[PDB]
Amino acid sequence: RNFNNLTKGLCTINSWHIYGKDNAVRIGESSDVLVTREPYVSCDPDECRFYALSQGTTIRGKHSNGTIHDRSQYRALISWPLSSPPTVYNSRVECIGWSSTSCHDGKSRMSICISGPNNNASAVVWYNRRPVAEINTWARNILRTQESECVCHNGVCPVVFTDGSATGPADTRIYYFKEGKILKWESLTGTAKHIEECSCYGERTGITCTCRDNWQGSNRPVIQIDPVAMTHTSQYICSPVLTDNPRPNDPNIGKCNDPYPGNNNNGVKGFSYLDGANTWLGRTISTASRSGYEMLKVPNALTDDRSKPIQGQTIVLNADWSGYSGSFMDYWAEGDCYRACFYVELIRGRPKEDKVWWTSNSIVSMCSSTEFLGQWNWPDGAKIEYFL
Amino acid sequence: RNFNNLTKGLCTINSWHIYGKDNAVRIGESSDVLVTREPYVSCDPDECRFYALSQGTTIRGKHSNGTIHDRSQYRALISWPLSSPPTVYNSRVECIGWSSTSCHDGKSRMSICISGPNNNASAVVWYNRRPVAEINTWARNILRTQESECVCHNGVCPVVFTDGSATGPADTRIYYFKEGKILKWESLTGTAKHIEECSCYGERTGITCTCRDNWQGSNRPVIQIDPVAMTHTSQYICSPVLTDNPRPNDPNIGKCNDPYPGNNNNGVKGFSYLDGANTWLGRTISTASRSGYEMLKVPNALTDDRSKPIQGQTIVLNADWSGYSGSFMDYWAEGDCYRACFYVELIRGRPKEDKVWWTSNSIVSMCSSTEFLGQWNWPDGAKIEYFL
Amino acid sequence: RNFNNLTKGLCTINSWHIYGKDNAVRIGESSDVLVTREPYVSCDPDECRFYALSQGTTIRGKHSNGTIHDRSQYRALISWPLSSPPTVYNSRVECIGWSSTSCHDGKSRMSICISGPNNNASAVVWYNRRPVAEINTWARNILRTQESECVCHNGVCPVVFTDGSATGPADTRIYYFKEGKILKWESLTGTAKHIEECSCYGERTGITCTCRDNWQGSNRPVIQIDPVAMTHTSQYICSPVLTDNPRPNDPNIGKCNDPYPGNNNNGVKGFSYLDGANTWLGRTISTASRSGYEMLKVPNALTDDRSKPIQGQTIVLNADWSGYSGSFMDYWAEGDCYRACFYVELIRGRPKEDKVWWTSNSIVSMCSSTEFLGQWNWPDGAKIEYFL
Amino acid sequence: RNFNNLTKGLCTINSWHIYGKDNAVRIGESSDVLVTREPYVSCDPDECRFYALSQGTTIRGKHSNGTIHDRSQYRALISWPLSSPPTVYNSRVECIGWSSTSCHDGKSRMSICISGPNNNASAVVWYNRRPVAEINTWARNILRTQESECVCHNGVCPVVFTDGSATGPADTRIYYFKEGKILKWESLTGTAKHIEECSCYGERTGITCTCRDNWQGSNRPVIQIDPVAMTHTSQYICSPVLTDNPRPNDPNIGKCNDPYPGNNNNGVKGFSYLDGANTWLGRTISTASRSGYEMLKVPNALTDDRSKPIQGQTIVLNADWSGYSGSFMDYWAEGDCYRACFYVELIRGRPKEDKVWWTSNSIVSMCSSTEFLGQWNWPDGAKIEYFL
Ligand SMILES: *[C@@H]1O[C@H](CO)[C@@H](O[C@@H]2O[C@H](CO)[C@@H](O[C@@H]3O[C@H](CO[C@H]4O[C@H](CO[C@H]5O[C@H](CO)[C@@H](O)[C@H](O)[C@@H]5O)[C@@H](O)[C@H](O[C@H]5O[C@H](CO)[C@@H](O)[C@H](O)[C@@H]5O)[C@@H]4O)[C@@H](O)[C@H](O[C@H]4O[C@H](CO)[C@@H](O)[C@H](O)[C@@H]4O[C@H]4O[C@H](CO)[C@@H](O)[C@H](O)[C@@H]4O[C@H]4O[C@H](CO)[C@@H](O)[C@H](O)[C@@H]4O)[C@@H]3O)[C@H](O)[C@H]2NC(C)=O)[C@H](O)[C@H]1NC(C)=O
Ligand SMILES: *[C@@H]1O[C@H](CO)[C@@H](O[C@@H]2O[C@H](CO)[C@@H](O[C@@H]3O[C@H](CO[C@H]4O[C@H](CO[C@H]5O[C@H](CO)[C@@H](O)[C@H](O)[C@@H]5O)[C@@H](O)[C@H](O[C@H]5O[C@H](CO)[C@@H](O)[C@H](O)[C@@H]5O)[C@@H]4O)[C@@H](O)[C@H](O[C@H]4O[C@H](CO)[C@@H](O)[C@H](O)[C@@H]4O[C@H]4O[C@H](CO)[C@@H](O)[C@H](O)[C@@H]4O[C@H]4O[C@H](CO)[C@@H](O)[C@H](O)[C@@H]4O)[C@@H]3O)[C@H](O)[C@H]2NC(C)=O)[C@H](O)[C@H]1NC(C)=O
Ligand SMILES: *[C@@H]1O[C@H](CO)[C@@H](O[C@@H]2O[C@H](CO)[C@@H](O[C@@H]3O[C@H](CO[C@H]4O[C@H](CO[C@H]5O[C@H](CO)[C@@H](O)[C@H](O)[C@@H]5O)[C@@H](O)[C@H](O[C@H]5O[C@H](CO)[C@@H](O)[C@H](O)[C@@H]5O)[C@@H]4O)[C@@H](O)[C@H](O[C@H]4O[C@H](CO)[C@@H](O)[C@H](O)[C@@H]4O[C@H]4O[C@H](CO)[C@@H](O)[C@H](O)[C@@H]4O[C@H]4O[C@H](CO)[C@@H](O)[C@H](O)[C@@H]4O)[C@@H]3O)[C@H](O)[C@H]2NC(C)=O)[C@H](O)[C@H]1NC(C)=O
Ligand SMILES: *[C@@H]1O[C@H](CO)[C@@H](O[C@@H]2O[C@H](CO)[C@@H](O[C@@H]3O[C@H](CO[C@H]4O[C@H](CO[C@H]5O[C@H](CO)[C@@H](O)[C@H](O)[C@@H]5O)[C@@H](O)[C@H](O[C@H]5O[C@H](CO)[C@@H](O)[C@H](O)[C@@H]5O)[C@@H]4O)[C@@H](O)[C@H](O[C@H]4O[C@H](CO)[C@@H](O)[C@H](O)[C@@H]4O[C@H]4O[C@H](CO)[C@@H](O)[C@H](O)[C@@H]4O[C@H]4O[C@H](CO)[C@@H](O)[C@H](O)[C@@H]4O)[C@@H]3O)[C@H](O)[C@H]2NC(C)=O)[C@H](O)[C@H]1NC(C)=O
Ligand SMILES: CC(=O)N[C@H]1[C@H]([C@H](O)[C@H](O)CO)OC(C(=O)O)=C[C@@H]1NC(=N)N
Ligand SMILES: CC(=O)N[C@H]1[C@H]([C@H](O)[C@H](O)CO)OC(C(=O)O)=C[C@@H]1NC(=N)N
Ligand SMILES: CC(=O)N[C@H]1[C@H]([C@H](O)[C@H](O)CO)OC(C(=O)O)=C[C@@H]1NC(=N)N
Ligand SMILES: [Ca+2]
Ligand SMILES: [Ca+2]
Ligand SMILES: [Ca+2]
Ligand SMILES: [Ca+2]
Repeated sequence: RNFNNLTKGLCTINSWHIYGKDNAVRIGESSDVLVTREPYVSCDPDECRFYALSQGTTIRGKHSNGTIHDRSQYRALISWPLSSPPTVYNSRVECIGWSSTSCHDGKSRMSICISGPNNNASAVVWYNRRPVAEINTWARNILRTQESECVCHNGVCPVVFTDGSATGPADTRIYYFKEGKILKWESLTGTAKHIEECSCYGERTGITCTCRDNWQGSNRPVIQIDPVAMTHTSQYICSPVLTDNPRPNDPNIGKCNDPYPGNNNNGVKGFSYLDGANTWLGRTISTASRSGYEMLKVPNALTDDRSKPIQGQTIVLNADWSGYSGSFMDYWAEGDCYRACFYVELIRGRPKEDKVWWTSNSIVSMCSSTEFLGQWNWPDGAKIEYFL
Repeated sequence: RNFNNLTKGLCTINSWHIYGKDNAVRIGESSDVLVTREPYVSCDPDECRFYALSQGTTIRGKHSNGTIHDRSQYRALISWPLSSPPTVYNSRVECIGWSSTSCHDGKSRMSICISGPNNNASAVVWYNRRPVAEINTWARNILRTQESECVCHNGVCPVVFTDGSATGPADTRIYYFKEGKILKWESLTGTAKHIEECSCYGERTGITCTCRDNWQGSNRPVIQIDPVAMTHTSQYICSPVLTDNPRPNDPNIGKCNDPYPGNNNNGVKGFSYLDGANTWLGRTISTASRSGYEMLKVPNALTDDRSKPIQGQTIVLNADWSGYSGSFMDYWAEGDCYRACFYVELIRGRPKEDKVWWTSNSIVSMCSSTEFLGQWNWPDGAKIEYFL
Repeated sequence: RNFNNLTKGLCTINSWHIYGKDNAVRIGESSDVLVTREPYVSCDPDECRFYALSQGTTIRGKHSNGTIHDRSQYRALISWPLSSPPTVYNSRVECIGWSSTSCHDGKSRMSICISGPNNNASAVVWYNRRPVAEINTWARNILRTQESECVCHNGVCPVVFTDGSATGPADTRIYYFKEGKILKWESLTGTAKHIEECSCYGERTGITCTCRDNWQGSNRPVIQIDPVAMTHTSQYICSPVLTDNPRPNDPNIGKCNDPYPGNNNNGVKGFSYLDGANTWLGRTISTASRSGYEMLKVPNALTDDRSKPIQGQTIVLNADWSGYSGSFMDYWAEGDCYRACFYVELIRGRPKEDKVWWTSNSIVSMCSSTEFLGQWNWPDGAKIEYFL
Repeated sequence: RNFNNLTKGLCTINSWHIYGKDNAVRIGESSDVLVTREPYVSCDPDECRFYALSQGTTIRGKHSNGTIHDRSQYRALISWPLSSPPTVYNSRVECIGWSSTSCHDGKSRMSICISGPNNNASAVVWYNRRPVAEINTWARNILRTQESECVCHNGVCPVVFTDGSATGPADTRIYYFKEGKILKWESLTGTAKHIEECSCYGERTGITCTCRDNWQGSNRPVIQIDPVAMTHTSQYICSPVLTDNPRPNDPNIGKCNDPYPGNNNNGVKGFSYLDGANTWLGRTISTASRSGYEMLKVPNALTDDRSKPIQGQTIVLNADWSGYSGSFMDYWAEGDCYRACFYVELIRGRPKEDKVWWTSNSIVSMCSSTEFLGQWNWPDGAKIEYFL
């Protein structure tokens, strides 16, 4: 086996087609399905799998009570076969913790989980299913990472971490791993003012990450990483099509180098594909809450502070709950280009649906098509009343 | 690995022997068995598996309520080991959608699922477990396909699609795929007047598909495909042994080039093996409803408008519910001929059994023997009262 | 891979050690464990597995009601990992039917299942997981076979079948298969007067089968098969240590060539290892019912009509229910001799425990040791009251 | 494949990081999780797995009643994927019995299970999943072994057994196996006065086992084994940091060659890593009961009868139940040193929590880091009240 190199451009995105959906909450009403949140998708050279943070209980289990909670000793990164639900019997534990990332370099998979109390957390880096390196908290305030897949080039896999405040300046680092070993780390540079939960993808130009500014911004910060030189820059998506949640209404002029103001101390993990005229942005439909999901074709969104949509696709109706979203691609697929993909976390339960005492999710996932395909909408599909 | 070529004739069919049966509804009374419908069987070079459209819920789950419904966002093509039931824990999702086909070409498997609203549906073509091609609706009226396996020759796998009315002229296309890529498509030609849910098999002569005329005909339309030239013809089974359901009583003269009249706007997926004196037709025993199933040896049924049975075998008693039926063969088995096989869907629940609120099925499957074997009958075997 | 040859003698049997136990009924009180009966054990070159006839329902499922029944359309031969219980999720279906045998020839496994009504049953012979040959009933009276593993030599695998009365002369045939194909069959010859449910093992001398005379005999008939010449002989175990159930008390003179009288029209599947001074016989402890199980060292039991035990080992206490027992060996193990093994079916439920409406079993299995090991006893271990 | 050789030293231990945790009791509240106790961890060259003694019932099953019991016919050594819980559907049975050890030699795994009544127990030694050797009780008083992994060097795998009193002098033997065959055994020599449940690890110096003196000592006995010469010595950990439970308070002078007095006829399985200045000891926090767990860096603990801690890490808070603990390492990991690892059994149910009628456990596991990582605590996490 050889390390994968990022040698192709993105395929032209003219629409999105259904890729996967697990209907986990529907099935878990009467099956041993693990409570999860913060899911993602990641491919190996021979298989693509769903990933998420388990809560160490099933949905019907009495221990599902209180699972709105973010960080406990009972969480772990698990993976399971594409479009199956995360069950007790089919889920593989990658590592123990409450914040994660994972990616395959072409030879083996690296998985990283962070665990610990708020003031003493640590990352353990696994490679080929063995622990290889460990990183202690540097700011003693909830060391945390991407919650979706990392990306590798010629064996080098960059990962973005943040340690420090969720509501002010924090200490973000970009780590460069190879075979789970730390090659290098560097402090965040550039104009992004707050960085959390980066969603990344790679192509011949380099690695692009779209992140969450949890402090002042409702535009999304972007980190662009050169995995060969092991350097990066940062800024914001310039477009006035704002893609954080909650967020103000779309103005006519965005901000390239500072947070767009209006909503403080909140946000959601999200993603984009920034590729000139082939640029597509994801966002919740609601500006107030994690509901609905849409894709919008916004040419040169990264660099054009006046850019507006020229095409779109609804993924989840505004009437339905969404949640986290992130990017992944099958780097090992056939063809001359990388097909852009994404997932949307469909959160059910608390805080929005409080007649149940749990919080979980299901997953829907799409990839791009060069066709102009008809659109459907993709709800979680569970009826909360059945759980009462 | 090499692409499979269709180089053999059919084995002589003198009776049918039991091949597989999953007892899914019996077991699902107290196990996490997925609600399904539209099942089939398909072989890989090293394994044969059951396939069906899941409804994204188990039978005992409260979400089984309403599963008479044909098209929802919670359906997916799943496969699972031969004669096991389709469980949450053993089912592999092939793709997402509510109409499907799947076949192995000798090297890898192609699976096709259609999803979307009635007026904006699309097919996604998967090959070696990756999405490769997409096809948008051309008539904006429930794009739909075979609901049983396709067949390949030297890497070319033809698939029959229909888009348009279920009760009048529609737009049927034959697509020719290789490694999931579209080589060619063509509009239906010949004398078949309405085409749905083709059941196909291959042999040295070419590929033969027996379909459902949902409009005016109670005889079955036939499409014969040359996978090398990538051309086809169509007509009806000439025999007065009528094999659609519901249907009129058998006359003494059938129709080769037009629907045999009596029942409009209905039908069921079915199959036949058309092989001169070795011809066998499948049909429900009832002329009114999906109950019972029998095989009838009808020499030259395809071409002889006077042909009647000379031998038969009851598969499912008239007193027991049947449903869809279709053809498959193990193209990778040893020997000098291809052994004809088929499955029968045994539908339980709605609309016929309305004391439960779900609709599901189990599977029975047979293959041919050159012996003259004794016959049994093969009911689903579940007692509906247990589910109340 | 090469066909296995029987080139070794039996290891010296000085005691029996625990080999496997699945505790299926205990676990099935609260897990999705399939109802079974007629279990056995059989080895592949790389794995040994448990086998049994499923009833197509779990124990806790309502369809377990009535499973005392021997022959239904919902039965199948299943296999599952050694000492695990037969669950819905881990059981592999080998073929469909209500009487079976199975064995590996060194290259692939042959499995045979019989299904059908009493007067029209048929065997389907599977090889490398594909149907290869079929055999129709020859006496139209419950065609039936071993219910434990067959044995192969240089690709030839003999199997004993019976068709006809359970209470008078019947038509027994020995079939010789290779790669699932029928090489030859022959009618029973020799002095055995009634043959059912043969338990077989192989060694350099040939294949030895210990069977059940259901008609007049309480001594066990023996068939000795030469798999090279494809011929056989038959007689009874000469020893007055009688090993059928029910049975008279042990006399001082047994019968070599005729049934030992006292109990008619009943019996149980059992086994022995006939090896001169290394001979061990299995039997229920009770003479009246299927309770208890013991092994007895009876030198030259096959040929000496005065032979009595000189050593023994209790396997299951008389106070505990037993059932069928049969032989198997790991022909692919290391060393200079074949280690004798056996299983005992531990039947729970009806007819002996009629407060439940089901009949199932668990399995215990032992292999021989050249040590003189201490003995324990091995009950099923389930408490019937828990199922009420 | 080649036999593994112990060619490296221990990595420098500066802290411990989370390795695995199965949350078995939490999940088993509503899933088919087997009741277990006496768990451990052991690695193959390509996978690391959890091990334990099943009780042949799930936790929610009615047969969980009475599982405080140590030795029954329904126990077996099972293994299952790292950090998954031991379920009916994912657990592999290694052998049948109520005391065990298991280890991989680089080519295949040896597993040993002891079963039988107190006065007639026997060990069966399995190699590459086949029974190879058997050992009868030599003192007729609960033949018993390590309850955690053994260690191999160049194919030789030493195992410590004890037969005889739990409250006075007993007969301890060290057996040396290769491919499951007995090379040699020897009686215990040295100054250890009572030996049970040895926890072992290997490195270039040889194999080191830390055991339980159940008779008079609250310091732990140590056996040091040379697997090449196949010889051993024994003594106690000299340190006044006492690590058995229950135990007296830590004095200022320990005992090298005799039991440290204060608590008789009790103990718990435990472990240590004895490596000069890199020495770390594990122990329960409570001196009275199996609650809490901590690691303490005690330089030269083995040889220095005045040695005290200079660093530590809490693993489980005193308020939470612990239990057995033992050592394992991934001998097949990359790098120049062996990374020390351990597990802690977290016992729930009886005798400490008697509102339920069962006894089970979950597992937490850690490995060493050369970093000085922040510490968390790792409770079982289940709420007993949910089981009422
Ligand atoms: C079968 O399936 C197919 C395939 O899916 C379906 O076809 C799809 O239909 C959907 C729904 O209509 C389309 O999505 C929308 O796309 C438009 C963009 O396209 C329009 O505008 C383009 C740009 O025009 C501008 O520039 C051109 C330069 O050439 C200039 O000519 C023009 O005058 C103007 O200056 C046009 O080019 C384009 O025309 C083309 O396409 C037409 C078909 O769409 C075709 O008919 C034409 O011939 C031509 O080919 C077209 O006019 C997006 O603007 C739109 O997204 C907005 O609206 C949705 C609600 O629907 C909202 O959720 C979005 O967020 C967004 O609107 C918000 O943001 C805006 C930007 O800031 C803001 O301006 C809005 O006020 C609004 O903001 C508010 O809401 C948000 C969200 O809550 C909030 O954050 C803000 O604060 C604020 O409150 C849709 O994405 C697909 O593109 C289309 N696909 C295809 C291939 O056709 C088909 O319908 C299905 N069939 C059936 C029967 O069902
Ligand atoms: C153990 O197992 C074995 C193996 O399974 C069992 O043996 C099987 O038994 C079954 C049941 O009887 C047989 O199935 C039937 O086969 C007949 C066809 O065979 C008969 O007719 C043949 C043709 O005769 C014609 O041509 C010849 C030319 O040579 C000429 O000589 C003759 O005079 C006539 O012109 C005969 O050749 C054949 O004889 C041979 O076989 C005999 C044994 O079967 C043997 O004894 C002979 O010696 C000789 O070897 C034999 O006479 C099918 O016709 C029949 O199917 C019809 O009937 C069933 C109901 O049973 C029905 O469901 C079918 O749909 C069908 O009838 C409908 O359609 C017809 C065609 O349109 C129509 O005419 C009917 O009126 C009827 O239509 C009505 O119902 C349908 C359905 O609801 C509806 O759609 C219509 O609208 C309308 O309302 C059976 O398939 C097996 O062939 C046979 N197998 C073997 C190997 O023997 C055995 O019984 C078991 N043992 C025990 C103890 O149980
Ligand atoms: C720790 O574990 C170890 C290992 O398991 C335990 O040791 C085992 O203990 C068991 C139980 O005692 C033994 O099983 C019994 O074996 C005897 C056979 O051995 C005895 O007889 C031998 C033959 O003697 C004859 O020939 C010799 C020729 O040399 C001659 O010298 C002698 O005088 C006589 O002519 C002796 O050689 C043998 O001695 C040797 O072994 C002794 C230890 O056993 C040792 O002390 C000596 O020094 C010497 O080394 C010994 O005396 C079997 O006969 C017996 O089986 C019968 O009894 C059981 C009930 O216990 C019954 O279930 C059996 O079916 C059978 O009896 C029925 O059938 C008979 C034959 O037809 C019939 O005659 C009986 O009347 C009876 O029939 C009735 O019941 C049946 C069944 O329901 C029914 O069908 C009939 O119709 C009728 O109603 C046991 O198998 C093991 O051999 C022994 N193993 C070892 C290695 O020692 C140890 O106990 C454990 N420790 C503790 C503390 O628990
Ligand atoms: C984020 O995470 C990090 C990483 O985990 C956290 O940092 C960790 O903090 C914990 C908790 O404090 C530490 O564990 C303790 O370690 C001490 C040992 O270190 C102390 O002592 C060292 C030795 O000093 C002696 O020798 C030196 C020679 O140089 C001499 O200079 C000195 O004067 C003295 O003679 C010191 O070297 C060491 O200093 C170093 O480290 C300091 C930080 O720890 C640092 O500040 C310094 O600058 C320097 O670098 C330090 O002073 C252990 O002693 C202790 O374990 C005892 O106490 C715990 C309870 O906390 C108890 O459970 C243990 O069993 C044990 O005490 C029992 O046994 C003793 C021995 O017999 C006995 O003497 C006691 O009385 C007691 O016995 C009683 O209880 C037991 C148990 O029930 C019973 O059996 C008996 O019978 C009896 O009843 C802890 O293990 C970590 O080492 C530390 N890790 C690191 C890397 O710093 C950090 O806190 C987290 N941050 C936040 C904000 O939460
Ligand atoms: C796409 C779709 O809904 N196909 C239908 C099919 C269809 O309604 C008729 O053929 C008419 O066109 O028949 C029905 C049927 O059971 O008769 C099952 C199919 N259900 C599913 N494939 N899911
Ligand atoms: C085909 C069949 O039904 N075989 C029977 C068998 C049989 O009744 C007797 O041997 C008499 O012929 O005995 C019974 C029995 O438990 O005694 C089990 C078998 N049950 C099953 N194999 N399913
Ligand atoms: C064979 C056996 O029963 N071993 C016991 C062990 C034993 O009782 C003591 O060490 C005294 O000898 O301690 C107990 C214990 O939890 O203290 C667990 C073990 N339970 C099991 N291994 N199953
Ligand atoms: Ca924000
Ligand atoms: Ca019709
Ligand atoms: Ca008898
Ligand atoms: Ca002690």
